[PDB]
Amino acid sequence: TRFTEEYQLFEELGKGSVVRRCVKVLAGQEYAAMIINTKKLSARDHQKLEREARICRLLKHPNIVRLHDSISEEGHHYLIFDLVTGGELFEDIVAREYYSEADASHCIQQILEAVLHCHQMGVVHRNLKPENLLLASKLKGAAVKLADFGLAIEVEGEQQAWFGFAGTPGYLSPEVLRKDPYGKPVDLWACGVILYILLVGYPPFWDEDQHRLYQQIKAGAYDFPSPEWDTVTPEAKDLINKMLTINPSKRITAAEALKHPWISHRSTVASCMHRQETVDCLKKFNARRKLKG
Amino acid sequence: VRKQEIIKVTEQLIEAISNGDFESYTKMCDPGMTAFEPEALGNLVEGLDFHRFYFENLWSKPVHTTILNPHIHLMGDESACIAYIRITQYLDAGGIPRTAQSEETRVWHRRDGKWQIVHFHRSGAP
Amino acid sequence: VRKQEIIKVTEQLIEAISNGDFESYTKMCDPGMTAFEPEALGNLVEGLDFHRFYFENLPVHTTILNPHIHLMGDESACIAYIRITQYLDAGGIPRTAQSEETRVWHRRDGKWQIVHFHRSGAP
Amino acid sequence: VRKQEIIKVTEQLIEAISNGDFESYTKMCDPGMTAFEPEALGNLVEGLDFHRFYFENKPVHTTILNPHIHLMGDESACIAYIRITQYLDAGGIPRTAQSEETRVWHRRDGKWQIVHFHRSGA
Amino acid sequence: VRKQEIIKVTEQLIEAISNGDFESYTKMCDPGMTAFEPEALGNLVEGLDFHRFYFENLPVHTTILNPHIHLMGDESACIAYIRITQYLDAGGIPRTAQSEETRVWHRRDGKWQIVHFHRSGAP
Amino acid sequence: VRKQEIIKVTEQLIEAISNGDFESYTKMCDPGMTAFEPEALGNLVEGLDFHRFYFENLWSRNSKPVHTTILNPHIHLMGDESACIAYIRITQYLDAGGIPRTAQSEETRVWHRRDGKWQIVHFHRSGA
Amino acid sequence: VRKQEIIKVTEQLIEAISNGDFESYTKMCDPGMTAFEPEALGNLVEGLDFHRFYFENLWSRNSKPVHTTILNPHIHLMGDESACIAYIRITQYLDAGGIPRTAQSEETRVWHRRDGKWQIVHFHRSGA
Amino acid sequence: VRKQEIIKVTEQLIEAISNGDFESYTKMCDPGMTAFEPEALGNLVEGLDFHRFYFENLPVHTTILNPHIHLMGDESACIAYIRITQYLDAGGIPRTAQSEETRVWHRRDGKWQIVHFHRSGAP
Amino acid sequence: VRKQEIIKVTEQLIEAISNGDFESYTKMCDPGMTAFEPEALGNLVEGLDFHRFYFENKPVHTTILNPHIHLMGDESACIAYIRITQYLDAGGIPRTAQSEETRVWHRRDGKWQIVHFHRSGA
Amino acid sequence: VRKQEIIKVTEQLIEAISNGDFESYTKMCDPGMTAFEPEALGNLVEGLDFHRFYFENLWSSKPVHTTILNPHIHLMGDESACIAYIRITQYLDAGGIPRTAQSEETRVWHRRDGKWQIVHFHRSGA
Amino acid sequence: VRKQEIIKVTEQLIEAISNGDFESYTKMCDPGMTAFEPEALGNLVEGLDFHRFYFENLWSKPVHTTILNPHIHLMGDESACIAYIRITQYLDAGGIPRTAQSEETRVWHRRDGKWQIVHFHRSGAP
Amino acid sequence: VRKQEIIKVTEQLIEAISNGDFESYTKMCDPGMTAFEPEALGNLVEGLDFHRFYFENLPVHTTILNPHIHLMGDESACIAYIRITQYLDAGGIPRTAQSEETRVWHRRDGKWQIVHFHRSGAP
Amino acid sequence: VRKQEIIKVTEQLIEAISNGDFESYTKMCDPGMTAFEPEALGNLVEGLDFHRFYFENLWSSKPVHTTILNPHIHLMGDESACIAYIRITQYLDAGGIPRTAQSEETRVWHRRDGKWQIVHFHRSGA
Repeated sequence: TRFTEEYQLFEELGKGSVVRRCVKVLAGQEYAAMIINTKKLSARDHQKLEREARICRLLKHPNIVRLHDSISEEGHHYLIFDLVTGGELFEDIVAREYYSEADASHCIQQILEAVLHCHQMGVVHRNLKPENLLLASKLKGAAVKLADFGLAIEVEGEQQAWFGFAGTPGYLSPEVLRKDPYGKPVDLWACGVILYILLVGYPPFWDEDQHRLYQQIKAGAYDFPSPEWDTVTPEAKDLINKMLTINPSKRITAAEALKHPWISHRSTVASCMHRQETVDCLKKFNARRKLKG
Repeated sequence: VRKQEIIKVTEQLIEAISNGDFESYTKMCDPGMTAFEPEALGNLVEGLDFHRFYFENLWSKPVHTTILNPHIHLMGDESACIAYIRITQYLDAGGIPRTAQSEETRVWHRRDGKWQIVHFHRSGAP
Repeated sequence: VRKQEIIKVTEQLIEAISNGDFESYTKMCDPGMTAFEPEALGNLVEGLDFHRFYFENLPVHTTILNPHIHLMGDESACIAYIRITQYLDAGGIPRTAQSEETRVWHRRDGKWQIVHFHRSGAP
Repeated sequence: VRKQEIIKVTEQLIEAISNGDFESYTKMCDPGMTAFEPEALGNLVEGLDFHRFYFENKPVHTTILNPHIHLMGDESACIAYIRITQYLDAGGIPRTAQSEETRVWHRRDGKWQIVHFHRSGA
Repeated sequence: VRKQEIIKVTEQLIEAISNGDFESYTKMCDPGMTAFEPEALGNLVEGLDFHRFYFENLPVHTTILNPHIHLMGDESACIAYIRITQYLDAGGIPRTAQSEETRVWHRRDGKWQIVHFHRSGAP
Repeated sequence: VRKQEIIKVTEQLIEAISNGDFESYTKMCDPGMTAFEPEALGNLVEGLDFHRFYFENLWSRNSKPVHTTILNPHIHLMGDESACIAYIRITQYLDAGGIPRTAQSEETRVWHRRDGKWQIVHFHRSGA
Repeated sequence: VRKQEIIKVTEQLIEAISNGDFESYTKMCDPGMTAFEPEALGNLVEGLDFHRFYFENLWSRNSKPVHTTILNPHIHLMGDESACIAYIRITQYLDAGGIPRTAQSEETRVWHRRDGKWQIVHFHRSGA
Repeated sequence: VRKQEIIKVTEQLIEAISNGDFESYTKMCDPGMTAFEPEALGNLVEGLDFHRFYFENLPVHTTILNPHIHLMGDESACIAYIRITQYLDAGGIPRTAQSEETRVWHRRDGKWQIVHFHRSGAP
Repeated sequence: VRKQEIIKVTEQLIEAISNGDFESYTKMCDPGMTAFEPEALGNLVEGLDFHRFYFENKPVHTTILNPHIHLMGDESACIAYIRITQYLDAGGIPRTAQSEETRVWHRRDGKWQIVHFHRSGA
Repeated sequence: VRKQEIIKVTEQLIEAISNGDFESYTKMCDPGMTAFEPEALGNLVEGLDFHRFYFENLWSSKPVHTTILNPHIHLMGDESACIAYIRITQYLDAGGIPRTAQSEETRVWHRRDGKWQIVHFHRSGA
Repeated sequence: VRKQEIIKVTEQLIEAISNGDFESYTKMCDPGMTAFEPEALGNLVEGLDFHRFYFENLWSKPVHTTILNPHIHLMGDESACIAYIRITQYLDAGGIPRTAQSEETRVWHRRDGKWQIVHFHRSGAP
Repeated sequence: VRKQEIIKVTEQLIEAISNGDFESYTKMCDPGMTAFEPEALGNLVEGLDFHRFYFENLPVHTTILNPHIHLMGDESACIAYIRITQYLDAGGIPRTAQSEETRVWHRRDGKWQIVHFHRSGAP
Repeated sequence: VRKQEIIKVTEQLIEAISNGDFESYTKMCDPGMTAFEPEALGNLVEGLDFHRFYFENLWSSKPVHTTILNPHIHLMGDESACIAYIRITQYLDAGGIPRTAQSEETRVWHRRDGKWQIVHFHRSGA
């Protein structure tokens, strides 16, 4: 009703509902509008609407898209968070001509920054993955921004519970595959599977039989296959072992992962050798997951 | 050539059920889909809300699915029907290898260039 | 309006089965008609040769509950329903049986015909 | 006082069933009467076309136990009771069956009629 | 007019059962409510004293099929439906159970209350 | 003496049942008599019409031999006008075919004297 | 009044059984009390030692919730010092697992007042 | 010495049963004879009143296996044996049934009489 | 009077069985004692070697019903009775079992002894 | 062409069994024919004496309809072949009451002196 | 050659049982013969008086007997033992063809130049 | 005197089975020994290869009832008996089992050996 | 000699199945192998994908002893053969408790390019 008058609509950004760029007429500014058709899934959907909209009203981080309002029209609903044109991150990185341990530490830092914020806000993302990681602009020094969805949740303090089975098979923690209560930690485990791809450009776990992929993910079976991992600082490999910890209670918190700087200090102290092969594999994986996923 | 497409979308459907991928399952199903199945206790259930329960709770034990003697009836360029026998080799609580048969009928309808199930009928053991 | 056409040819079908009229039943069925039914013992039978045995060899009241119809163009439809059957055994007592039925109709040369059907429950 | 009227139309109903009088039964039932019963195999049957078959088809004895009547205003009531039936099975041995019956009466055009009834057991 | 009005208090009943809130269930039931149910073992049990044991001692999904509402004036209604419940047994195996439910609602002082309940035939 | 009286009227009751004599059985039973028995399917029947069915159809037709045995009778006297007998009733009979069969039924008979005559106000049977 | 008295002592009996209180149950039962119940396997047990086993082992251990319902009580008064109650006993309980179960038992209690106090001289149970 | 003397009255007992002669059976049994048998349904029945029903209402072949005799002085004996009976059922089909029998004999006034009988577990 | 002696040696017998005292049981049984029992699977077992196995192998309650004693002279008797046993089955639910027992006592060397016993049921 | 030849002799076999013609059944079977069938109770039967009891008694006759489903033929040289299929029989028991029965059958054919003969056959669930 | 004699007398025995010829049966059996058989209910019976009942009462319906896999142990020139599987095709009350298996052991002893059964053991269905 | 020899070698056999001594069992059996037993599922097994599985892979009290012996010369015998077995299941309860056994012994080079044996009942 | 050759490849087959060696099992089987077995629930299975589930899961291992009874071989030319036999398996279930199972098996061998391969096999009661 109200989004009809104040706003003007322009090109689509993405689809799933449809994302589209708009600009507010009254105080001229761009945003990005989720157009959620009035056909969602009766109830299970409407519940996730208000959850996503609430969470995003709460999440205001410099590294996370912030919402503005959520308007309900007749045959549609609109959610207006912050706009971007940056391309995907795993897409920008391949375009880079110099990729080093120090660019990867610059990423996981901003990442852990969005994560920590919300973990302090009693909310867990549960779906952490390349898709969900984007670049503010293509402009230099553009920021990584976490994409708030939608299998998301509000925990009580540090209390662990069973929030049900959600997320992507590769990005799923064992505590969730074991069908045990969980919490903020299931987010840290994702980052760890993310960092590992953020170095060598292939994932730590995978199998075509998904029953098997899950077994690895429940068994913590990953290793640092030579040569590609030989040129990698043992600090890098250290963080990776701290996130990729099977027991969530022993798992490095997000607060802890920022202080230990194989990122901040290896930004200061780590390997910059441009690894062109990793970058290539990376790009390939990306295309595959786009078509396969 | 026209039947190979139905084979493709059907195998994708059975893969989504086997891997417990409910989102891909919802994409290949019409929102107003009807189903006769042994889990419905002789009742006709409408929508996907009834199958979600099986996707969440029931679905990492090794399971193998076999498709025997498919038959495809083409009814234009937008509607097709496929009927087949589905065998499932699995492991029970005791780890013993087991096998189950199931007769299945899938009614596909092409909407917006995308085949979707409008109705399906399963019989035999669940 | 079109749903009542499928319902009409379906009622004509059920009555053609109840009277034992294999002629009209053959006219309403495609020659390559496939069938799942308890009489086939989990197998898929093709043609009308399997159903002839019943018209030839075989006080009944049939009831249809909650018919749903899926139209897929102007030449394809699919109807699903519950079929209750009240009959008498040789013992003479009234018995009731339930069977869930699915019929797949296809218009060919301006006439609906069954291409495939799937029944569960009462054998 | 108005309980023996529900009992009266209920006794005329049961007697109409025992005599196989479809003519009176139709008068006592609304045309759009719904029914749950074992003969329906868990399905909800509407109308009287389903109950007709059971009128075309020796000594039996019926006993009604613990009748409870709920009065809802002056044009609607509901009676629930246990029905025991003693009969003979072909070989002639005496048998007995239990049923849990619920009748829902409504007064339209100055006449009580069953709008829906629910049965459990035999 | 009041069919949705009946569905409202029916849904509130379902919510009172799901949350285990026995007080709300007491507000929506007549003090002399009678109930036939499989847990009664064929006996006619009166009052909420029998259901109490379940509100003080109790992952599922419920589906309502073929709801029929009978409006009997401005103070009486009766709803009947089929309830299918999907649950996980002690084996952790998916199981499903069917019930046929009949609720008899009476209006007193501007509120709907259950005066009789009849379920069959699964607990 | 009173024990013998209660056994006498009890054996007269069982004798009226074995012969299908509904008149004598009616005279020995209170009009408001209640009953628990397997034929009642776990219900408490009141009166005599429920047993009348079995007197008219089953027990009136009996021309085959039937022999009843009362094992271990126990009598509780509760004043001058009340008594209670419990016993094991074993019935030797011939089935549909000519094969001898035996049935056991635990029986409790509650006797109350009104108008100078003992009458059953309640009985309870188990087994078939 | 007397009907209420018999229902009172009956509910006190069932209350003593539900709590496993063998002392109160002993006080409400005659020493020469006889019994028919499924636990006796068609036999007539006499005394209280047969029920003592269930008081000591089964009913003393119960910490789980148990709710008893007395359906359709019928009372026969037989003089000032005797009465007889019959009812349907429905028990809601929790089994070995945490699953609610229901049991039905037809019960006949024969009450006799001695020393100004009602006591059971005989009872009869059916069903399990 | 008396083992054959016990076998004699045992054989006379078998003959009294085979001929249906209830008088001879009465002469060979104590008036207060007790009996456990499957027809007693686990109850201890006293006297010949129970066996009477069988002597007034009754192609077979009987075999006695492993007879054991216990002589207990000059006035008491006890014989135990396995009895196998071959008969023709209502189907006209050959059937066989096993029983384990124990007879307790007492001497009074120069004659052996059954004071207790125990059979298991086929009629 | 001489019935409570049969009852006495019978109670010492049952108590010897419940305590698992093979030593006393052997004294109470003749060496050539014969037995019919369900554990024998319809066969006649002689001696005590067969009963030994059942002494090597918690709270149970035994009730003896309708004991009948036949006295045969002054050196032989026979007691028959019904034995009810309440126990607990692994899961701990109370159970009850019925048995029909017949003991045959004989006095040799001034001591009652079982020469043969017959059991039905459990 | 050869596959069809096997189909020919097989159809003649089924017709010979249905007609109760033991004469024609003998010609199409080797004198030392091997047999596994439920009528042999898990035993291996040699010869034609065993099936003669069924040719003489039962088949010598209410309406019966046979249906062959999913036939597969393996050709093993010029002189050897093997066919496997599902046999479904519709019949009537006592006062029909139409009934149906399934069996899984394997026939092993061998051409001896210019004539196909069964050397061994296997049946299940009949 | 020595085993063929045992085959002969054994086939004569089974022929006597099949034809219900009890006199020929008594000639081929020792008077003190012992037998374990399902009709004896796990008991050991001695003599021929126990089998006479089956010869008279039970034994004109067509019945066919098949002897599968005989094994003969020769123990001198006067004692032999044969063990075999016996199949029986018969007709029940409904006229339906039926079949029954039975494992049989026969212990032959040559007395006065004539083989006689001293003991036999049958198992399976009677 | 000779019967006790068969009984002796038979008791040595049963004890050789109870202890799991396949060596002495092999010495007491002919290499071409044939066997009928419930473990063979109605088939006839030859040699000792079938019985090795039990000595290798497999509180017991054995009792022998009514042994009968048939002597057929000075080099051949056959013993038949009832074998009762009192044991304990994994549940711990004492169980009893019956099996009728037939052993065929043949003296070869001055030593009795089993040529064939037939057991029925307990598997 | 040729009969013995069939026995050789058959024993190697049984040993390959027992050891859970799917590699050797693949060589001795035709890629389009036909199969009737109780694990297929009355259906005809083609290929080796179906038995792979049993090679991967179950057989990859407590003491098990196999016994072949009454083998019969039909030679049908130089390049074709068929063997039928009774397989008895002794094993242990959970906490044995030694168990035994019977099955009736038919193998159809065909020499292709100087190597015997199974083209079809049939199993009963397993």
